[PDB]
Amino acid sequence: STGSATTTPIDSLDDAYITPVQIGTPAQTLNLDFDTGSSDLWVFSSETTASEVDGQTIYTPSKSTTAKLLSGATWSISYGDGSSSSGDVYTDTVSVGGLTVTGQAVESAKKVSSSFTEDSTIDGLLGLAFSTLNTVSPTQQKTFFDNAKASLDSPVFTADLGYHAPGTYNFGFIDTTAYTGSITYTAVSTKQGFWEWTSTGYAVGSGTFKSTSIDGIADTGTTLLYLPATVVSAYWAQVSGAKSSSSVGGYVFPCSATLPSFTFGVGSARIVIPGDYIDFGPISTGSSSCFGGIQSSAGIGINIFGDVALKAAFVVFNGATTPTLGFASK
Repeated sequence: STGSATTTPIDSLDDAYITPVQIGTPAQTLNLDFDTGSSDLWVFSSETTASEVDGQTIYTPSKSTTAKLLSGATWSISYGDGSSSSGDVYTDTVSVGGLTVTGQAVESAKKVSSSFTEDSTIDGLLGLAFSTLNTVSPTQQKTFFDNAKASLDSPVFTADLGYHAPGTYNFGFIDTTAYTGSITYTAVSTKQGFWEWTSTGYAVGSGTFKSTSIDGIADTGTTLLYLPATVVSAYWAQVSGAKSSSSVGGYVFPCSATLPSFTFGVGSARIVIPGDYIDFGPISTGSSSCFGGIQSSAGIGINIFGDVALKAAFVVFNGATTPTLGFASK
């Protein structure tokens, strides 16, 4: 089997991407944030505290003939950005782009933090990291991909995120028309439960490539590119007037700037992030200070190849017995 679903930016900045997901019988379609940095499929629901719902579409398990309470199971998750959610668990039928999993754990939120409430466009998350990170207790549950894997034509999914435009998540096949050149594969460590890999270096604009190992995670659920302070300083030093602002919470730059590109290495291959992908616009409405899309990972504890990086590539998440990651230009 295979599946193919379009993923759409939630706003004009590509802050996140939503993908429609069919849950239950008859189908209830919710727009979920596919997150390769976590491993829970959770949704706004009829059980979510009413004051914490503001415009989201909810899953109502009592209206699904295939929903079953997973008795005694609870979940609770905290994300790197400080947001969180928790609740109980149902199993139900879940389909993405024509690919169906029966008995998928659907984690129903009883509580969500303010960031989730305030984002009316995201109805929940669909985790695509390794199932070892799943938070369901006392019986850990499998991700949608893990459940689907054996049925897939090939044990892979691909992320093809757009810049200010829709893109695609495919399951079970590699669309050879969706990228240019060849795909370069690189080793993955699953030791922390992430799609963790080592970039071979970077360049800023038309500058020389610096060969240096940068360990980090491929994370579709993180907006920006978070890299070591040395690398980030080298980038922003090429933008007149750019500075790190503790009050704003990272590097800012004059909105009048033309940003240089940023290149990262994948083995001997190179992925180029155009300068425009690094512009996250005014820090507040009307401001001439703009927020940068490359930020320091210092104090996160891990480097994160978030959407800024991933949307410059066609990315293969290869879930074979020994997982690997592939990157191609597009």
